[PDB]
Amino acid sequence: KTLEVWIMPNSPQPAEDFKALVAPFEKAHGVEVKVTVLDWGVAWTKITTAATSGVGPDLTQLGTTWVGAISAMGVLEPVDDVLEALGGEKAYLPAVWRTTRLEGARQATAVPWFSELRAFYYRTDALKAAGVNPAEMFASWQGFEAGLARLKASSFRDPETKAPLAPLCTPGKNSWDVLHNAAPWIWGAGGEIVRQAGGRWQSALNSPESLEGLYFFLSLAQKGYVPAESLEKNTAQIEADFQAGKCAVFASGPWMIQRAQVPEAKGGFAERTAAKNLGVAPYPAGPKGRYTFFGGSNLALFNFSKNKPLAKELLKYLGGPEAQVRYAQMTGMLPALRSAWSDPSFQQNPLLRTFIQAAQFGRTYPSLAGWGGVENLAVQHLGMAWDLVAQGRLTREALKDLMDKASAAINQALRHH
Amino acid sequence: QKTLEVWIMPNSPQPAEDFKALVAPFEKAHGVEVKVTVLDWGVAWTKITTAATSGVGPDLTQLGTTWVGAISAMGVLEPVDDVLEALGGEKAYLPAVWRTTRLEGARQATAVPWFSELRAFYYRTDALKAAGVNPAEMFASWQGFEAGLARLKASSFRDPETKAPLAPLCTPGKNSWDVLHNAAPWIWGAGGEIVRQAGGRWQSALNSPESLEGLYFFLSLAQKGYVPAESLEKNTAQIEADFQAGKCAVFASGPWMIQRAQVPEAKGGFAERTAAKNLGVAPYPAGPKGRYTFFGGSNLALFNFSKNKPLAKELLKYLGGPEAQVRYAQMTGMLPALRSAWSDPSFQQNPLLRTFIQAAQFGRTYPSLAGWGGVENLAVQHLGMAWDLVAQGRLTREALKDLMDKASAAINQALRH
Ligand SMILES: OC[C@@H]1O[C@H](O)[C@H](O)[C@H](O)[C@@H]1O[C@@H]1O[C@H](CO)[C@@H](O[C@@H]2O[C@H](CO)[C@@H](O)[C@H](O)[C@H]2O)[C@H](O)[C@H]1O
Ligand SMILES: OC[C@H]1O[C@@H](O[C@H]2[C@H](O)[C@@H](O)[C@H](O[C@H]3[C@H](O)[C@@H](O)[C@@H](O)O[C@@H]3CO)O[C@@H]2CO)[C@H](O)[C@@H](O)[C@@H]1O
Ligand SMILES: [Cl-]
Ligand SMILES: [Cl-]
Ligand SMILES: [Cl-]
Ligand code: NA
Ligand code: NA
Repeated sequence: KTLEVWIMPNSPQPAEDFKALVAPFEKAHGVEVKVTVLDWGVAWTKITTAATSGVGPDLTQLGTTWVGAISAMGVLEPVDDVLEALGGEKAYLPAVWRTTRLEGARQATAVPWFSELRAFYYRTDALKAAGVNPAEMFASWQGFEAGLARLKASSFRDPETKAPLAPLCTPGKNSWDVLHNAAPWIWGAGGEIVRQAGGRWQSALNSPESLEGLYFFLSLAQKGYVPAESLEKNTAQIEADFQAGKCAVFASGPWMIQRAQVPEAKGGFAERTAAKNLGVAPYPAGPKGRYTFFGGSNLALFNFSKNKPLAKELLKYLGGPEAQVRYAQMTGMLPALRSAWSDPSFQQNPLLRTFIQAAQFGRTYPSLAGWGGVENLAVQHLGMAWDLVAQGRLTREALKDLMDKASAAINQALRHH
Repeated sequence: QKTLEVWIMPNSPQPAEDFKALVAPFEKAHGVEVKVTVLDWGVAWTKITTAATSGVGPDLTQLGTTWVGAISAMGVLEPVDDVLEALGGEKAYLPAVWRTTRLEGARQATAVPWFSELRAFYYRTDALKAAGVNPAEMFASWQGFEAGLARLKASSFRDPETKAPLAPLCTPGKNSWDVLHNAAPWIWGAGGEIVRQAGGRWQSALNSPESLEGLYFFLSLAQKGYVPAESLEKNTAQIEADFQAGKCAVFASGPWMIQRAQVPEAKGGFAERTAAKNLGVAPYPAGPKGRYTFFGGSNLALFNFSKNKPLAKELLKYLGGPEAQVRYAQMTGMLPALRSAWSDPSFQQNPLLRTFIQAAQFGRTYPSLAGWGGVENLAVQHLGMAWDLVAQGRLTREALKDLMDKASAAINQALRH
């Protein structure tokens, strides 16, 4: 008797780590859990195709921002019973509890698996040589720009590369992170990705404060703090650039702390200079508030599964205290189950404590039926904003026109695919 | 106790597991554990160059054929003339494959051929039949190719699973090395080239009249609405996933997709999908100056800082030899690099693969130059910006020329470095 699970690359050896996580469940129940790893860039295509075709795994990993969109298609088995078995609404942060369902829905369609939120990694060696105080650089937008300017002027060279470091690396194309990396600047300026306007969600990417935030962020590339090359790269490539010692600063989740402690052979970067000179700081406060992206992933059961009782036992296992701590140790993500955040393993990790204590500023998108389509279009149009910088064509007016077109396309996507 | 570390790219549906099965017989004969690390193609250049500059990495790495010169020129690869001699020397290989064993003009081979691949068009047999397109006409010539795309665009055919129309052609517009490899046959078919020898040096020819004429024809297919806007922000993996999901009638790929079509989703294929039961292959059409396709593959290279060179060379002889050659080509859907391994029935009896074997007559490679990794990164970056001109409605002959002038200045720095 057999289960199929789809996962995304959450750990350095994703399939191997997942098989080690579930080995105790397989021995307790005498069942094989098969796992298939889907890269984040293809995960939306494969999960939507399973949903429309009626053919797929028993369980899939679902990014928190996609839970509503797949739930709206009527293909997910309700999992209120599993959530109750794990201690109900009180066993979770309210933010995590909202990701268990499409907004407004009666029944939970996803079990919280892990949480993640964004902050700035920085080269402790690079900022000290530039004379940049991290606490000041990451406190405000003025501090953040002032720090990048000192990093740009610095004569510091990576000991291994013997070359200067880009002050800031950020992916300009492909990745969902093109949206998640823009969102804190939009939010900090008092903007948002979407707003409710008389019963209906619509794009707010072209609101005055959304344009102010987005323009500040884009203007960092325009000022030469982000290298032109970075504007054509995706998250994986920017990550690799940081590990290789080529960027002083970059935004990521808590998984990089875990990657920093594991050799290249096992998918980490423990051998690199960047791993030995690693700091973390939260997103700076904008003029209207202080925000970072908060998300993570849940687990969802397809209602066409031929193994629903067994699949629910797997959900209860993976969502429960033991598996929560073990998978968070293997991945460097945060447990989704509130109680596991206290575990000593997490408490005593200095860089991880910075992530945990930055949760205070965590914000996520509303859980809407349109949302996978919104992320695809957002990533495409923000990709074109980064192009305006690459081309030396970034003005207030060209960004406004571009986000008007993004907003028209997003409004379509909130209505239908 | 004896250990080897090997870096590979994702050549097969379950890359690490397939490689471990490939090397099991070697591990049992020699009492050695081979550890494999899988590097996505998008980060492979950064990781391999960082291993080269730092002097820390694996014993063996997979190297794309087009990178063998570039890593060799960094002084970091072990000569492997002894291994190539043991596998039968120059006569055991196609001349095009033998040129990928070394930096142009080098006395010593620095890589062992592992597998070969070349590009052709997959097409939906059902979509072309419904549109009234004769594949022999569509894939004969540039005019026939555009005429076929026009019928596909007009067709009222809908995918049985998606219930939606198919884009006539999908092609990746960003990130992937394939952005270059996909443009090369149009450049070559117009009588252009990526580089040329002038003043006793290699330089960009991407801004020659014929190179611009082939690139312009290619980009004009998106301008004419035969390629969806969405595709122009996607990488290879996402375009492949779109084809498997039933969203594209035509796309350019290698022979590995034949293998993926025969394996369920759970094992990394698409056997469940309509496209898998409606799969045709046709060669690149002849351009005005003749018929060309991209011919590449991957070789295996030994870092000259390896602590295990005798044992690593025994693994190279194994992986390069007749048994392992057929086995890995069966598991990946590539072609063996060793000419003699082409006789196996897995290749000779495969009717879609016959189309690739026949396309090898028109196969063309890039010169094995110092600096080629830089050329590909810069080509992909600038060709990414050419696809952006289409997305922005700014594609003109003079805008393409100005952009390829910028590409050519950047490329010439990389070839001189
Ligand atoms: O994401 C990997 C892709 O997924 C498919 O299902 C297959 O696994 C396949 O490997 C595919 O990626 C493309 O694979 C080809 C062949 O390995 C790559 O082509 C090589 O590119 C190198 C770098 O430019 C060249 O040196 C070499 O000659 C080519 O064979 C291509 O880059 C992948 O995107
Ligand atoms: O928007 C979809 C989904 O995104 C989730 O974040 C993902 C990012 O999309 C992804 O790019 C990032 O990828 C890294 C991976 O987890 C690590 O193993 C790393 O080493 O490799 C990848 C980068 O190359 O992961 C995050 C976290 O899973 C959001 O969490 C989610 O809310 C949202 O729905
Ligand atoms: Cl929002
Ligand atoms: Cl694997
Ligand atoms: Cl060429
Ligand atoms: Na693995
Ligand atoms: Na699919």
